[PDB]
Amino acid sequence: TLHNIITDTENVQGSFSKHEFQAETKKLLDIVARSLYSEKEVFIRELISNGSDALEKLRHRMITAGGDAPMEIHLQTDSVKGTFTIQDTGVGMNKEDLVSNLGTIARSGSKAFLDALQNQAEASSSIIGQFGVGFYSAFMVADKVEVYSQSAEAPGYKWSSDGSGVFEVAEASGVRQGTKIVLHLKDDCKEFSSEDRVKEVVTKYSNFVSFPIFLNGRRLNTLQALWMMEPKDISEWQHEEFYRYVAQAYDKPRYTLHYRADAPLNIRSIFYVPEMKPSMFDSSVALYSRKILIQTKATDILPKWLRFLRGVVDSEDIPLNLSRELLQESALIRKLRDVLQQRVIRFLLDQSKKDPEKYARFFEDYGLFMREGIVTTGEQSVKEDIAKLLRFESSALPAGQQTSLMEYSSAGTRNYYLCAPNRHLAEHSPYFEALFCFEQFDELTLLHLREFDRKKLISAESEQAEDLLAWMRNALVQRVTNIKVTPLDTHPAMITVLEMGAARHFLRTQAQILQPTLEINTGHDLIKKLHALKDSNPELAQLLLEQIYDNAMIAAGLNEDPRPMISRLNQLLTRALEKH
Amino acid sequence: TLHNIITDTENVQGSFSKHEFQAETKKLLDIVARSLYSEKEVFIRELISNGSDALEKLRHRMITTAPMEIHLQTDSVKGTFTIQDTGVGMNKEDLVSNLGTIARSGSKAFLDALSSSIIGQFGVGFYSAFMVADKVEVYSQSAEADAPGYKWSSDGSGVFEVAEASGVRQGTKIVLHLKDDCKEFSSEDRVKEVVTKYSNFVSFPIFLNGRRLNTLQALWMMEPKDISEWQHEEFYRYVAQAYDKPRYTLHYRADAPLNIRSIFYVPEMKPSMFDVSRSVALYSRKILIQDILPKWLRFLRGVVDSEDIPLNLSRELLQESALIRKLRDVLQQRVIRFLLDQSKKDPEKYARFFEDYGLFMREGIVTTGEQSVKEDIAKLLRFESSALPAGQQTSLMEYSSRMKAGTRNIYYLCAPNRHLAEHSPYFEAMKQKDMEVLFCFEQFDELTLLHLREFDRKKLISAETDIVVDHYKEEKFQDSKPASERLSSEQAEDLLAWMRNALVQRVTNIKVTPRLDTHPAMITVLEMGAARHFLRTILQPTLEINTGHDLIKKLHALKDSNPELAQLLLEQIYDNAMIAAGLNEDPRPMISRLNQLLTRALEKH
Ligand SMILES: Nc1ncnc2c1ncn2[C@@H]1O[C@H](COP(=O)(O)OP(=O)(O)NP(=O)(O)O)[C@@H](O)[C@H]1O
Ligand SMILES: Nc1ncnc2c1ncn2[C@@H]1O[C@H](COP(=O)(O)OP(=O)(O)NP(=O)(O)O)[C@@H](O)[C@H]1O
Ligand SMILES: [Ca+2]
Ligand SMILES: [Ca+2]
Repeated sequence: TLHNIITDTENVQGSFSKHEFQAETKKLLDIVARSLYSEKEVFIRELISNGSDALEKLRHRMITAGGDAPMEIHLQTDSVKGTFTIQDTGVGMNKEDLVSNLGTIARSGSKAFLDALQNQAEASSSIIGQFGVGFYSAFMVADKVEVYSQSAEAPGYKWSSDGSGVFEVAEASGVRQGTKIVLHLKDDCKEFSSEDRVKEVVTKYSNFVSFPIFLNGRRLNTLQALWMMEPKDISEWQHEEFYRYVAQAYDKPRYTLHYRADAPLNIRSIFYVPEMKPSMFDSSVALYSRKILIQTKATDILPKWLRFLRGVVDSEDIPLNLSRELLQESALIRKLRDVLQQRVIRFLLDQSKKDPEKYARFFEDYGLFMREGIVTTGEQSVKEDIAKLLRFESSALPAGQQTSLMEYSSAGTRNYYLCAPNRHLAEHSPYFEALFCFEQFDELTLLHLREFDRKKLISAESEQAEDLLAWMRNALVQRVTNIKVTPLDTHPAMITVLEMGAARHFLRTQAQILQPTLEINTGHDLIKKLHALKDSNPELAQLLLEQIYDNAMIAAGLNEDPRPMISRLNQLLTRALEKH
Repeated sequence: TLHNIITDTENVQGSFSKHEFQAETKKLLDIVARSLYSEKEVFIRELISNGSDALEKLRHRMITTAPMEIHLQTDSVKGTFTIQDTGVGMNKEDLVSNLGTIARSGSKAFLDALSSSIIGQFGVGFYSAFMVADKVEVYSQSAEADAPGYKWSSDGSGVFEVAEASGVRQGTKIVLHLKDDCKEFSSEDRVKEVVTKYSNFVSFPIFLNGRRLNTLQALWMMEPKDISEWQHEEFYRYVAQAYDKPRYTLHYRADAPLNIRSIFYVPEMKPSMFDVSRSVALYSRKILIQDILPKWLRFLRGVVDSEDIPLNLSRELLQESALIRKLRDVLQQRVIRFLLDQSKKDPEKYARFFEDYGLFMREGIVTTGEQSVKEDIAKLLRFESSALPAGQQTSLMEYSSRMKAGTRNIYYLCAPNRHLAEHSPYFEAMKQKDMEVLFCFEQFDELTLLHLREFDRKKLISAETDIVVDHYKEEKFQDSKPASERLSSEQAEDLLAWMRNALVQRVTNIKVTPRLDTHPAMITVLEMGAARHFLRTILQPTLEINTGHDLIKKLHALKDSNPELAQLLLEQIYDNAMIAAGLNEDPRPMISRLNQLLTRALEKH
């Protein structure tokens, strides 16, 4: 059935013809100035980053060949003339620099600058540009672009282009040291002559730019990149502020993890666990690089189960996509994710020690995420790492108290859980008579776990009544699957269930078959009464039977909402109080 | 107050010079190889699209015959990936011009207007081969003139050599000498994965290593009336990656505000409760792109194509998020209409759908800002009614249209089931009015109606709420029982006084109500729904008693004859009333109090 036409049949005949690749410049502009980014607004991000680079370069040159203005990014909107303007007080550009850097696509003076630095210099980690195309994103939104630039040298210039394959350059007077870029906005892009709009964009992408940013004379970016500062020299109130900002929330972080590492990768990061539990009516961690936003929802840096974390991750040597809203597929990113997952797990274990009470609450609220982690990830090594966070009750421990899976195993022991709705049902299991996982998805969780600690874990799964016994089976027909006697004290009866699967598959139903078994205490003065009132008062006996049964179901946690019984109970009480 | 440096002070001195834009060619090639596509694998998509273009160009010119296929071959030994197409090929000046020049697209200049089949556009996809390859060889036969075959060759150095060659078949063959880095693309299973993912709907047949791949019809682009039930079942299973079938299918086409070609399926399966806690493919020109639906419509599976969405150069991003919000709103409106239509066509089937997917409506209502969208979604909700018989579902619309002209509100009552609603103490009270009352039985119905607030400018008010408001109006309500069967005002006063002492710190108020019949008492709270919700993490509760009720009269009698029993009874009545109110905490602690009440009451029996 095979059909392949591919065959080694070709032979070159003759020689020569060496050619150089070329570039259709006019179309390449158009690509850059249109087809690169998801949203037009990104041109602000690009021009501010460029201005930041011009300031960073000035700062760096003055370390050594020191000189004397303030280092600032200024924005101005003109809604009437329909312009947007940005000015920096940076190194500026001479004529040669404008023709070269602005007039050549893919040429990056800032990349050249970066390559020539001592790799330890502070400018090494803060210069943003590398691709040599960002500036052309202005033509995304503008028919005319004007650049006024004064070098920090021994003549000011104006660079001008409509974005159609040509530009002009003339000498300019009255040009302040640095660079002024004026965009004559297109009709459909006039929203960028709106102050509120430009403000939105600056704070979205450029809020943590090193240098101060002014819009129409007013400072904006008062927030500092906490993730780049020394952990122990940050306050509790600053995290509170920063968390809220980056999480877009209004509560506190209940956990803060400030993780810096130069080690497997450059990592400057902060992670928060919200104080508030998430629920039925609901951002993630954001990815930055050199203080500039890449993704508000970082996709490939953390596992999926860790998405309950808010915060920030910034690497400076992470390979960026040309759009600067994506990462390139890389072994570094698959490692960073492995590193962050292990670091966050170690952090949460440390918290289960520092404050086991507090961790308990955190596992109530977010423990569903670990459970998901175990069921999803393929790596068996990792499944047992996440399983270190799980908490349950034990057969041997008391109620309301939990333990980790790593609580030893006590001699030969080489494998012991019963997933049940609640305590009372578990302690009365047939298969318990040989761990207590009361939470939902606990079964499915350990069923995917399969092993922990190389160890194992498998689903541990007088005669005066008789008439009464036989009578109740005639009243509660197809409600229970059996009725028996029991030696119970304060309770007239109790409800026990055999298969724990049958109890789950029943609470999800909002008769229902689960083969429930009702055990009766013939030492109770209610059962004693029931026996008598059987023949003495059949209609009162019926009411009292259904109550005792209902009561036992409630006490077993198999009747959470007793609304159905209230009318009938009221009737039993009046009948029962007829006497008094 | 202000600090602004920008001033209109720059003036041009003297003449200027004109310049042309230039390009750093080697660095642009670097960018395409290393920084343009976020995933290496899409070099396969780009080469296949390029080959598909060469075939459409041949077909077009073949309206002046030959076979028209795409061949992939993977040499694991030699570390080689090959693609051959039988299309229009290219001559020497075509090789030199189109392959040698970045951002040059033959498949663009070609567009003599009439097709919508051509994919090429940007002029860079071919160079995506250098993501994964040290060396690329191209063999191309122009198939036009007395034109020779040619071999184009490049190591990715910014240089390429061209010689004329023999035994070059009609079309183009591209050989990638893969990098040790990416030898996965000489794996047949791996290369198949990539074709299935991006190029599964390509027009022409694609063979991998001699086996024809199971490419599909792009169903969403076709005439809705020509697609059989069974064709939808198959496509559903493909796009959802499912093993069941659709219960609803919406094939939606529009040119109107936006170009839309889409298919939406609602699975026959109930959504997994685990998957809800933890959806639709987006295409252009038969090639896959990667929210578009509102989050509450994430239960839909299916596909969306729109020619108005512009692609980015990487072909993985969309380019006007105002366009997407517009598209999202249009689809949401259409899906709502569609489901309303299905409610009318088959109400029985829609009950099943509502029962299995209702939670998504409720979510969408609770999480929307815009009231109009809340009310749009709320059209999908179904309830029972005090007007209609048991079992019969209704909507807010049918409630609205039943409303007498003067009536200003929509009354509801939330209970577990019909029987409890019908015999609810809160409904007994509403029955004294002649207003219709909606009956809502799902867990989060009340929460949904609190967030909904109003519908068609009519306020949503619970029975329980409206019962409290009627206190601060004229009672006006007369007891169901005559004065003969009730406690005298003097015995009632005495009983309240005693009850106030026995429940001191548990109730704000105790008072009699004439608005009950069957029940001894009830708990009222103005904001009952809100209270009920908050309890799903004391109050200011009011207990209202029925002095015609036998249990209450007996309570009044017991407080003097058997005070301990009287207090025990009162505790259970208040407990009972809190349960009926849906305000009870753990009911288990009471079971002990109840058993010791029951024994002591049944003690003279
Ligand atoms: N405001 C400015 N002041 C001084 N020089 C500038 C300014 N803006 C741009 N330049 C120079 O022009 C070059 C080209 O900028 P651009 O074309 O945006 O590429 P890039 O910003 O360097 N890299 P990217 O932003 O990643 O595309 C920069 O590298 C600078 O050397
Ligand atoms: N297999 C082929 N057969 C014939 N012509 C081809 C083939 N592959 C490429 N070409 C020609 O070379 C041109 C350049 O291709 P390429 O550089 O990939 O740009 P593109 O395919 O037009 N657009 P995109 O894929 O969106 O970058 C195409 O537009 C065709 O004219
Ligand atoms: Ca440039
Ligand atoms: Ca090209």
